[PDB]
Amino acid sequence: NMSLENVAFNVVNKGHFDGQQGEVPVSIINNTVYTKVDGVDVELFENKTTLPVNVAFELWAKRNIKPVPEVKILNNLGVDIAANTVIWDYKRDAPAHISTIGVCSMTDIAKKPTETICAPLTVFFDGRVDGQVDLFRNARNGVLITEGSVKGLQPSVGPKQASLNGVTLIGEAVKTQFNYYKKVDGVVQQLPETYFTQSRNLQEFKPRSQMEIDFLELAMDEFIERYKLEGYAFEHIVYGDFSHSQLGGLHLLIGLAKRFKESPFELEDFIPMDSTVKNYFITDAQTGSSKCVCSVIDLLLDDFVEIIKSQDLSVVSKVVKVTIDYTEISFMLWCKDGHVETFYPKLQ
Amino acid sequence: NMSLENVAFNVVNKGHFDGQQGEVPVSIINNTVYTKVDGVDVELFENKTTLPVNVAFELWAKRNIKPVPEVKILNNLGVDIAANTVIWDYKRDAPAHISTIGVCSMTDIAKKPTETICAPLTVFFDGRVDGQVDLFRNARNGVLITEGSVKGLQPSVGPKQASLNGVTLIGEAVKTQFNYYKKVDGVVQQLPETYFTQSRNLQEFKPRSQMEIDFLELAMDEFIERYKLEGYAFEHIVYGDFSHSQLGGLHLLIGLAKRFKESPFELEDFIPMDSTVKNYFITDAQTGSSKCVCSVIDLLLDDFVEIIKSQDLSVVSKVVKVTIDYTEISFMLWCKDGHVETFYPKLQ
Amino acid sequence: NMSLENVAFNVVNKGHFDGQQGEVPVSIINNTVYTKVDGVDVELFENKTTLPVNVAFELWAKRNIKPVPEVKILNNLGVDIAANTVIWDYKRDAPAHISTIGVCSMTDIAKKPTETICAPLTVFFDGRVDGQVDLFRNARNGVLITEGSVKGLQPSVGPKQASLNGVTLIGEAVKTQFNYYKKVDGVVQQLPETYFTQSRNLQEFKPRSQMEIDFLELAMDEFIERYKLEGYAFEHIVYGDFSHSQLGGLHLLIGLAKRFKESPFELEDFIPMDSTVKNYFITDAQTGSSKCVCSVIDLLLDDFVEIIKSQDLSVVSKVVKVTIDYTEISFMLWCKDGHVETFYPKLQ
Amino acid sequence: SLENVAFNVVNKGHFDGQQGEVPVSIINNTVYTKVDGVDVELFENKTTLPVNVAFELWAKRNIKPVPEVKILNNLGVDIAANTVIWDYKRDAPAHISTIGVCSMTDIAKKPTETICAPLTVFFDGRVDGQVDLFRNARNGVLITEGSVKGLQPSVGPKQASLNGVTLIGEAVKTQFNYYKKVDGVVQQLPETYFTQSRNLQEFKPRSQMEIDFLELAMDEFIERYKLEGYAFEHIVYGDFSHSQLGGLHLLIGLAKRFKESPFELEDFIPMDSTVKNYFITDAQTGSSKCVCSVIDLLLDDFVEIIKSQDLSVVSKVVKVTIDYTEISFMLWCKDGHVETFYPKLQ
Amino acid sequence: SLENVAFNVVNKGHFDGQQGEVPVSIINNTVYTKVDGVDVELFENKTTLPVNVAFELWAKRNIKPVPEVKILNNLGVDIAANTVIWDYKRDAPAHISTIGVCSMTDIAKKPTETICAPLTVFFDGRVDGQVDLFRNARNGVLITEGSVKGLQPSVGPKQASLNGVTLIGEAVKTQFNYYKKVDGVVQQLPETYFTQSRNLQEFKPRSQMEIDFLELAMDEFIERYKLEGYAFEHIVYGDFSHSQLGGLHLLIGLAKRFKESPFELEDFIPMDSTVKNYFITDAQTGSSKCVCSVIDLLLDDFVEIIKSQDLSVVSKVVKVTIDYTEISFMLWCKDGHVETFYPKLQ
Repeated sequence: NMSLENVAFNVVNKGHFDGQQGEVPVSIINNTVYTKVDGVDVELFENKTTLPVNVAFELWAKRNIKPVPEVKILNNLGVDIAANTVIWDYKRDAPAHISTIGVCSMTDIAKKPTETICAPLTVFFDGRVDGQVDLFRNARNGVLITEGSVKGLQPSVGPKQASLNGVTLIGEAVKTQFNYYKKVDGVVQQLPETYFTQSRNLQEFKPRSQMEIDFLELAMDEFIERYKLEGYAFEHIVYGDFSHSQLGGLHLLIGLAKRFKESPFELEDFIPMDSTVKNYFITDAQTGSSKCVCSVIDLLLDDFVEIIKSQDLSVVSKVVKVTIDYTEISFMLWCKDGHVETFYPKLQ
Repeated sequence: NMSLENVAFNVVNKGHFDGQQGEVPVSIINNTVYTKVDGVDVELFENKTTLPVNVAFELWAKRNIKPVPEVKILNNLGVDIAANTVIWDYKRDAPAHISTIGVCSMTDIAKKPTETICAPLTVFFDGRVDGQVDLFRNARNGVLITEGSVKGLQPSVGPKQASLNGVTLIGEAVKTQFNYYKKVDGVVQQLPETYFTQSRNLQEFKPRSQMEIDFLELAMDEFIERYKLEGYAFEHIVYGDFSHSQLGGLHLLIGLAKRFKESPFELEDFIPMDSTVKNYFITDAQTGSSKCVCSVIDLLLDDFVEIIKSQDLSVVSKVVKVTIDYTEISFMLWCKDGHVETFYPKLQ
Repeated sequence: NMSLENVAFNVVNKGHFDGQQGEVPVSIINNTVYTKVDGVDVELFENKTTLPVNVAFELWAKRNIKPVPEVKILNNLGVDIAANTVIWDYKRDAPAHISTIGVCSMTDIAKKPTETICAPLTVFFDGRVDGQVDLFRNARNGVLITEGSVKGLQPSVGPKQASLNGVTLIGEAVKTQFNYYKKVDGVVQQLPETYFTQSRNLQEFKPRSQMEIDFLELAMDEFIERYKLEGYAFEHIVYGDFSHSQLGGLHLLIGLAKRFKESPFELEDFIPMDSTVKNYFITDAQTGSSKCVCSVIDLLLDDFVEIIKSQDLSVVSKVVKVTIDYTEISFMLWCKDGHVETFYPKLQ
Repeated sequence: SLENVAFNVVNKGHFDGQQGEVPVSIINNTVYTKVDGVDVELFENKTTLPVNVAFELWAKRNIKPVPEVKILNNLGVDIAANTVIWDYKRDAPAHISTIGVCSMTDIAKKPTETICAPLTVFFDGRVDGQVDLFRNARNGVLITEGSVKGLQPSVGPKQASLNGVTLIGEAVKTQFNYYKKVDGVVQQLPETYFTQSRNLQEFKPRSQMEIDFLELAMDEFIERYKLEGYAFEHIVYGDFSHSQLGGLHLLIGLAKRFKESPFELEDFIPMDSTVKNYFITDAQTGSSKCVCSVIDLLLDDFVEIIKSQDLSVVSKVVKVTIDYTEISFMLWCKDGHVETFYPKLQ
Repeated sequence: SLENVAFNVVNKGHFDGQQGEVPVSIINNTVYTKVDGVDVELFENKTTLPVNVAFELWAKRNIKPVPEVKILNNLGVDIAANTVIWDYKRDAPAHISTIGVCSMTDIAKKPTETICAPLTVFFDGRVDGQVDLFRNARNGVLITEGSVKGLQPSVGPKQASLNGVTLIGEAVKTQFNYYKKVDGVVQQLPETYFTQSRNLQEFKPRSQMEIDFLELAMDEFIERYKLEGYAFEHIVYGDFSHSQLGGLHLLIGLAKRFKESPFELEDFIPMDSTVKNYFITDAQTGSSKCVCSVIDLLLDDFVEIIKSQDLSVVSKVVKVTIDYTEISFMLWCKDGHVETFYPKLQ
């Protein structure tokens, strides 16, 4: 249904689909959509997805252009589909969900989230859309986000940052912190206490606490002495060991950011997707130290200190469970003689 | 005609087509041209155009490697085809024109611009090529560029910058400023007074006037006080307003360049092509302010001041026509109580 | 043989092929390999080679993840194939060799380098692999690298740098300097005296000698006066001449690096491959000077001075042979009145 | 694995669960394998699925007599239980998802999982345990060779599809009993006709009436079977005298014309359906028609259908249950005689 | 050049060494050229090679009667000397590399180069100088129309492939002498049978026995040629009475059944080979079989083969030299009579 030429018209004139009338000439060659501008063809969209080119073009045009939760948050909450919108996964350059509800005729399994097939699925609801809060109250399974209080529902304060057109940010002119609600089989769930990843990047890293400021500005020996971190293997775990062929430690993003400022290195994101834990194939250019799988997580340094200082160090090795981004993340804790040897996360 | 293997030989040995004899083995897989170098295949060209891979490879090899006018200039003058050359559009990674004249057997509609089919078309002529000035005198419709005076023809001084192998620059070892001539139906046209875009880029921005130097170095309140810009909404139009979810103003490239130095942001070039006005989907990373369609133009700040100060501000809204790059650009001027509210261009 | 799904399992869980048991769902669309992660497909590998997508995916997964000689070194030594490993050419994003030995059922011409078909081929042997040194002693034609002495074989000290996962580096936590051995028709060859290219890059250039430090920090006139280089055309050859439309000289990478720090320019690598000499289509953005084929080599400045000062300057033009990276590189030497006019390499 | 699937295809003609591996190359939408140094094509992907996925599904297709896709479609079948029904009309799987067949297309390992409740799962009573799975399924369709205790059966058509070959089994059984459940409730399947599923070239009659139609002429056939006033020639034999081709809606009529004068049929919707639409062009006269609905009913059944109609109305929609689905016919009458009577596109 | 190759195809039907150029467009895996402003398809790449490469090889294919690919395969031929043998069964070159043919696929310009020593190069004695190149080759295969001085010949089959057409030449010579060298030593080619290379539809008998098989009935044919106890009907004619199709392993038997009742054959390994395997489904009865090995031997030769067997063993593997390769047959016997006797997949 709808129109391919009408979708391209909206993209050309409005930057995205805005429900406007009009058509433009369109050519589809390989996995690329073109339109003719004064006799010559101009590329509008390159299909990087597993869907037909014309279908993925329509879903990307109809993506949500407002601050939406990051895909890793939606995945950890078990979101299967969105209600009358499309969450675009910029990490994968693809839709975050397979099917849609009242968006595209090819991908629509339904037009309204109240249809029968939507009941077993966990539908994502947006409180900023009028009526979707009540649609969440009638839905069997679903997740809801709001900017304020919901009557008769205890909220869960989500992370400070959100994704706007692929840009993860803490909004100042727009609000990016949401209240989270979840229902399973009609039962409003009580979401657990959780840490949140900071979703920062290695090059444009910015500290968000005084402890992180001291980590980047001060030397390691004096930073450990100031915050009293003797015996926790912070040198190994955070800053990493580059003295051997096998790179030791380096599992906190703030550690990678500090090293990258001083010495560049290569990171192969062999599982390119949005996930709470990221695995990388790292190769240090200065020393040559490397490691095939290096689990990295972007926790606030103050939060990581709280986690490492709240563990029992009497066992040589065990699995530690930490609730991060509403999901249970497994950490491997290695100790000897009462002090920490290493402490790294694992990917699912 | 000609030879695919001979074209690849010239590219390998001369960096482009130089009319040399010789052949090399060639493989064509998908939209990519390969050649064998000591037993293994090396990629020579990736077809990003709407033409067959072997044809686009030949046209790119036969591109003009001398300073040529930017495609937006040729488009605004209504150029349909070039005479015995290929203008490569690096913005689109494709030929600037559909057909050719005496270049490629597949794309040739003629071998000489004096053929019958060339008369209704606007053929681009290069005065630096011997004989093409006189070919322009006999052509019905055409555009001519020269480095010096043409006998019996009043010239139009074009922009200072030109495109050399995709690099827009003001030449110092080579000349990039041309004289422009246009004929329509055998009648030598008189080209109008026009401003010229500066064709600069956001990251490598360089000021070309003392006013632009003061804009980047001084604060906004003192820059407006120095050049006496009270009531023209220069804060809104040039520097932009990031206090709300909808990004306000920011339509001059020099404004984007100043902000990018201080705070990064995202620009989605959803119509990737060379045009006098560029539309972008912008998202500010620091504040979260955004706008789907933000028309941006790269005018010299002194020229923009002359335009904004030469308008009647008695009407709340009207369309203002400004001749830029030999084309009529429509601006929307918003005023209230005798002062400027906003003033932004529109794209065609 | 083996399993596509098992190869993808190793990549997901181990970052590369590690010989582990397990399978994951795999989709192959166009030239791209995908796997399903919680209902959605994630791209694992984009085939940029001339081989079938599933085959190239297996070879890239089974690439050698240890410091290996650069492909240009292996090519100059005439290496045709590797013994029970895959050397990945990151310059071409493709295998360095067409066939394999005991790696992939589709590309295997043999399982052991002692098979009959391996005798005429020059097989690369790794002394760090147990038993491959003796396999080199029994092989007819082959090349061997070791970290230490080989009994009854005089070694050739190779370059200081090696390629680790595509990163060329001088290892500090790992050893990157090897001893080289070559046999032709069962006869252990005596490798000649050779210079070695530094394999540095233009942006992250780092000086490796006091002379190179003085070149970057001091002005040209005083650098030539300090090291007494009058009459060798070092200004032309190294720093380049940008005063004319044809760019003069600039054939040493250290010269390009110094200019790029001060003024950016464009380099078109029209033969993207690993070779001792690299040809580029250069365009200077500041001046507009350009050249279609500009041979560039990355020699230590001290070594280049030794070469230019060890030539006879009585002839206007001649071909000079220099042994670099174990291969004979042809240089063109131009002189007049006893002084050097220019001196540039040529590509094969 | 991909190499194991290709092994079974080479050695067993299909996936047979045997262990083994062969080298595989995937280029374009085609699967190749090396036989003495050269590549041999094993499968050309004509589906909308990835090449390796569709290859695995085609290898795991059901090689036993299965109901024709038009039957499963008319019954609302959405998925199959631990098997793949291959749509040879489309060179593609008859269903999007699978149950315990392929890791890429599986929505579940077993049909009793909660994700399979709102879907109408197809069950094969010839496989052990599938009858009981049909009893525990919320929505489903079941075929059996014999009776199921307590269930009121519905006798299916005589023919079935075997490796894309529609046939009435003689060394095998092709007629099944049909059962359907909706929202956990067994539904009474309606009394229906069945299409004969014959083809143009190899058309063969299946009744003395169909033998008389082919051997005799219309004027004698209309008199012997008393078909005056029903426009049987226009509807079945067709009219080629004008620019627009008139009538011709029974496949037996197309077969009679084809042996005499050839014509072209463009199956512009290439799929298995009870009513097929074609763009027909007669090579001898030039008469044509863009949309010509054709159905392969036994001529005796069509005679029974047309004669039970009320010929006192100029036009009315006649709903006939064929292949378990309601087929709408357009009936035009005038002065007590039939003008035309044709089916409509489903 | 690419444009020169396309010139020869248009003007000469193949590459003929003529000079000239025509404009060429390469899209998908297809080669096009402009004829009066519009593109005409010249070649659709069905191979695993790049489109421009496979096009050049197909244009330079050998247009003379050449041995069938199954013959060259059974002799271990790896490459051809200054020619291209086109495998029409696969729509692809019969060999991966070339010698002095195409710059992209050439491993050498001349077969006497050192890289060609371990490979079995195919030599054509009809080309000047190739016989002497065979003498100097370490591994090779040679065909000639006459005798070569000093070499013990091996008479090849009567038929050959001409532009993909297998025929017994009448205006041309299709029977050659064969020679083989291994490690520089001439090898004695074994005494062998030859397949007839006939097809299903255009099947024609080549002996009075094959004429009697088609005209007469089995009971009379078995008596006239004294084939009692050899299960000749089960093996040749086949059994359609059960779910699994029984026997049917001689192509002449398939031809007899096909003219009576049609059946479907899925060539799931589409290549030229002495023994072909098919997934067969009979349209009338429904009897089928996933892997049915078929071979096109002269019926007189098969009678000679089956009668020389020892019928006192329940099961044993019988190796028969056919098309210069050892074909393994499965022989099942009981109580002195043959149960079945079928070839196996190569």
